[PDB]
Amino acid sequence: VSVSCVRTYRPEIKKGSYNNIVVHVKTAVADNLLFYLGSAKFIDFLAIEMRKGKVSFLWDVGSGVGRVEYPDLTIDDSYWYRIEASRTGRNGSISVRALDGPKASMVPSTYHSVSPPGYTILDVDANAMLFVGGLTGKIKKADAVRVITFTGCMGETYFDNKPIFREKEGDCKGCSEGTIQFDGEGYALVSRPIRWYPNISTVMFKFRTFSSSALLMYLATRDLKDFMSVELSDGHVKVSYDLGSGMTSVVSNQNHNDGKWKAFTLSRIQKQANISIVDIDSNQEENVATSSSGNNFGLDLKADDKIYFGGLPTLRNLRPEVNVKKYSGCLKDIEISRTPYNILSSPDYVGVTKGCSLENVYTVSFPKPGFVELAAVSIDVGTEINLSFSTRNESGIILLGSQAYYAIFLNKGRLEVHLSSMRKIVIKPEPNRFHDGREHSVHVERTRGIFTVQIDEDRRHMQNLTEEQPIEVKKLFVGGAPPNIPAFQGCVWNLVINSIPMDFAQPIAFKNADIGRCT
Ligand SMILES: *[C@@H]1O[C@H](CO)[C@@H](O)[C@H](O)[C@H]1NC(C)=O
Ligand SMILES: *[C@@H]1O[C@H](CO)[C@@H](O)[C@H](O)[C@H]1NC(C)=O
Ligand SMILES: *[C@@H]1O[C@H](CO)[C@@H](O)[C@H](O)[C@H]1NC(C)=O
Ligand SMILES: *[C@@H]1O[C@H](CO)[C@@H](O)[C@H](O)[C@H]1NC(C)=O
Ligand SMILES: [Ca+2]
Ligand SMILES: [Ca+2]
Ligand SMILES: [Ca+2]
Repeated sequence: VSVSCVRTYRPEIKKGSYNNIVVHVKTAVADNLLFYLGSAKFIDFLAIEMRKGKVSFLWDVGSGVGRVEYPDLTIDDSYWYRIEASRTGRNGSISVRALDGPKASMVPSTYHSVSPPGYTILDVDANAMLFVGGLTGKIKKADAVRVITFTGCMGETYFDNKPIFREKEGDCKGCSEGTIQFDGEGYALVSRPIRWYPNISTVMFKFRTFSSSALLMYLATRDLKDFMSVELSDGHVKVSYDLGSGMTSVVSNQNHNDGKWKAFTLSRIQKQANISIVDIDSNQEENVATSSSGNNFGLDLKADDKIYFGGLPTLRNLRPEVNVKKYSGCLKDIEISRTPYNILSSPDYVGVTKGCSLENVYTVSFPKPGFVELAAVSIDVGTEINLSFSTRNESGIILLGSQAYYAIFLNKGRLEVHLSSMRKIVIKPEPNRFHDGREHSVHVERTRGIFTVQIDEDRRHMQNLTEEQPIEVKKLFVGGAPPNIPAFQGCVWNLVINSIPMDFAQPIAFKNADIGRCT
């Protein structure tokens, strides 16, 4: 990038019969001198310029001027363009490619023209001069060139298939995948795209989750007559919509909450709709189609109606057939009505984190004081408990069941373990703390008349428990639980009780649980 100032260079011509010049330009001015090559001894010259917004390549190899203009485009709208011209004897070509903008999707063509018959070599003396974006008074421009200034910014210049200041006159100077993760406590909105066309819908976004019941997307009119939703149902992707004449809904044959990225695509044309789910790695694709009932053809979403993702806020009204359960999982490449959206650019979303981190369903982590409720499990004679944790908060409950109860918890550095129906063990760390942010594995085994605990293979403590009746509880928790000791903060994983691995795929409840990884 270079604004304002003229940049002169001394070219190196390899083939006198061939020329190739590449320039990147960006301006709002209709007339400019983009490239120029000439010398003091010869009239010969090369030049790339614009007239009324059109790029023209002109030259004179000693027998008269040759000019070829690119008609397909006009480049004075401030987008970046790649202008490439070349010469073969008296034959010149011009080609323009827009790097961005509404023209960037065009297919760059190539027009040719020729200079008068005769000479064919680009003559130049020793002190040749190649100017970029303007002209220096050290050389007299060819009459054919009418404007010698340049208002804008120039890009990488290539001359004779090689990159390119001998003299710098003037004061020179330079010039949305949106991957997100929801953890069951957020939502996000997107205003309706102006490109929204009522009788044709187009929805795309990639998702990756372990959730079986969630809301992925929902939109509706103020009256609820017309709406559309995309949710997870038992792991399957389910689509529902009503255009005002009657609702319909399809559920995929396969479930897609395997932790892998999936590509979702909906295409509705009036009452008909094609849903497509693709496992991005294996490239396998599923296809399910459905049709709304009646005569209405449009999803008449209005100017002020919002489109939500991952969850919803509290709404006065809400379509009765949709599962609004907050979504836990990642999202990205959201596109609606041909319009891309980046939730992170949104100003009113809640409980969303940039990126994606989903490792397994046996790991959980708490950012803020939170908890995860698991199905009750009682400790009987012969029972074991194995888990791993890593917090930096001396005081925090790690495990807990519900008179009777059991618990593994850090206490001002100490790691208590309680059993009752009340005996308990308390290990004081030595040579290293527990809430030291690094891995730590606990082991607890209640046998006859005794119970044991052992952290990261050290002194397996012991304690009496002359009872045989199994200590049963009503609820089981990881991280903490609803009600006086501080909250737990770090992550717990690979929880095993009575030989059964305890996953967090779908907890009975939770609050501020970043299930799936150790943040
Ligand atoms: C100039 O070159 C192009 C391609 O190399 C060719 O299509 C065109 O006919 C040439 N001009 C003429 C007529 O010599
Ligand atoms: C659905 O897909 C079929 C091809 O599988 C196509 O012919 C039809 O036009 C599509 N209709 C839509 C986009 O609803
Ligand atoms: C969209 O569908 C409606 C029926 O719901 C129809 O009356 C209307 O003409 C369609 N829009 C157009 C003009 O394509
Ligand atoms: C727990 O640790 C976090 C940092 O991991 C800290 O911000 C917070 O204040 C701590 N909470 C308590 C109860 O000390
Ligand atoms: Ca010549
Ligand atoms: Ca309607
Ligand atoms: Ca309608």
